[PDB]
Amino acid sequence: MRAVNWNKKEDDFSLMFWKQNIAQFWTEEEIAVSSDKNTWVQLSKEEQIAYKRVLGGLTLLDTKQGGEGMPLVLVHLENLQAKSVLAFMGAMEEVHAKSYSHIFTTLATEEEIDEIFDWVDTHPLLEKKAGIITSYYRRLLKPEVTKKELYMAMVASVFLESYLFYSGFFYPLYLAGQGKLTASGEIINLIIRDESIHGVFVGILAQQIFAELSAEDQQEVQKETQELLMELYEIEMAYTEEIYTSIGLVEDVNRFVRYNANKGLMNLGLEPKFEEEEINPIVLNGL
Amino acid sequence: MRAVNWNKKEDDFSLMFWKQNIAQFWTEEEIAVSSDKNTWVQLSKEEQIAYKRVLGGLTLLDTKQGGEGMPLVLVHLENLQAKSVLAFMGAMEEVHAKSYSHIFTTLATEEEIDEIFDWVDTHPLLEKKAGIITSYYRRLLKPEVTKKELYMAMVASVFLESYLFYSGFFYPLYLAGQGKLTASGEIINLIIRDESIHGVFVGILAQQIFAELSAEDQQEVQKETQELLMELYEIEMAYTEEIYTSIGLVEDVNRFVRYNANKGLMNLGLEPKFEEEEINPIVLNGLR
Ligand SMILES: [Fe+3]
Ligand SMILES: [Fe+3]
Ligand SMILES: [Fe+3]
Ligand SMILES: [Fe+3]
Repeated sequence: MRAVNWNKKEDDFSLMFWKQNIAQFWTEEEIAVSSDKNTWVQLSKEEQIAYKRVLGGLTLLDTKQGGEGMPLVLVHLENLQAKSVLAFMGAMEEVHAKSYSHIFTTLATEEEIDEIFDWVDTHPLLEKKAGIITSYYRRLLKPEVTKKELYMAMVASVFLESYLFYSGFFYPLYLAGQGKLTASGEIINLIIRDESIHGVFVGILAQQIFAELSAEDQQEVQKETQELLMELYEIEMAYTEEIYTSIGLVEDVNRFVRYNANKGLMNLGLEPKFEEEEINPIVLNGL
Repeated sequence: MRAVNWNKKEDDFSLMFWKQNIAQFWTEEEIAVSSDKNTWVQLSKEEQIAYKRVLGGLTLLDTKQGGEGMPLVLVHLENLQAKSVLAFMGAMEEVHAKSYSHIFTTLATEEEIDEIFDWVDTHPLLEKKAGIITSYYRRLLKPEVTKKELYMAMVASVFLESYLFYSGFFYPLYLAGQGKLTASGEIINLIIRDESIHGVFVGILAQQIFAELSAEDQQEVQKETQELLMELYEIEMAYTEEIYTSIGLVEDVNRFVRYNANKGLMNLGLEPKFEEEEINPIVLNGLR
């Protein structure tokens, strides 16, 4: 049985991603967010509700990525150096998830926080979208998986980390770009700096597996990938309407969702499927 | 579907373990090992071989703990705060495994290193030992597990974390306790500082599951636990004989194995099974 041997490379990229993930290590104690209360009170009830809801959704996605997506993909990888990188990424997803609780502690009472999480648990679109992604992960709960099964779990993972988080990240960035909740925005930027490299790395691994598939299996997962992209897109458009109609941002968020879907496709080595639009300039200022 | 909510505790210990694991964070670039060359060359050929073999075995165990043990135990936990801790622990196992490569780069040529890893891969006792532990983890590759299956995977994990590593950790500590390979010894001490808290934490989780089992299931896993302890003990005694006979340390290491088996049992809330024997005094100095 093999032990990981970093003195013989298993691929051309795991070491650089290992070093970059480590170099980016952080925890929430590093960013105090009490100073955000001054701008929090300037928001309306509807703005505060939208913010709390989106962060709740992000927390759910990170919970599933650290607790199901990274563990189950990594268990079935044969490359021990790449597996090492995924294990570190999974730990960072738990740091990300916990960092949302650090923000909530400053912005909400204990009762308001347990309302957020009750709303998350019972929410039908979050249940549907998380269920679609984790169905691919839960297919890996068996002793031997096919490469198609592993590939599709990697596709689901890239779509979560490069695409599905963005209908939520939009709002903290948009507010930070307007000088509101800027300490929380710094946390979100640290999360995004990690997520960006997560989706690239998993996308590299997915492209490697794809090239190992038979032609018949390639055709199958190519079609399933495009269907999944658009199945998730329909749900995201329903989610954005629900979260953002009250604050007049639906179409803006939808543009941002499309921009990030294209990035997720590119991370998989696939062509964009939505028209190229430039990033909202307020969001850009928040980045 | 539930998201982790750290503003409502799911238990009385996950937050403290989370904070401690994070406070202990380290990577292999923090400890330069070049200066160990001056004592490395003073070791005999037999001593150098034993060191390299033990570190190769340790690498294998961490490789399996980070890549199977932590992921498969955590995926089936219902407690999202405890799952978070296990995910961080699994990442640290990868740091541990990689740190052995950093030591090897100083102590061995490229060809000698690839020989270490070939000896690990084809080694029958390492294969048997790791296979026994990972069989409990691989049982969890299914959508629905029983609490007996999850409990026994946690037992296997504690036995890896608190017991099986010690036939290998003995020798780096023994040399460091004599002023030899002290930089590598510092790394091993950082690893042990993590491993100790890993085994304590998983042992707490195992005790919680155990209390939910029926009395019949409790007596079944108690029997499996005692048998597994001794199945691993027989293999460890063969392993210590193979590794340490050339350098006269077999009985010392066996005493250390028994001491750490007792620690593993106590991490699970169980009584010791080996007579109390104080730790080798030089090993204790390598831990100081
Ligand atoms: Fe994340
Ligand atoms: Fe991520
Ligand atoms: Fe370890
Ligand atoms: Fe450990």
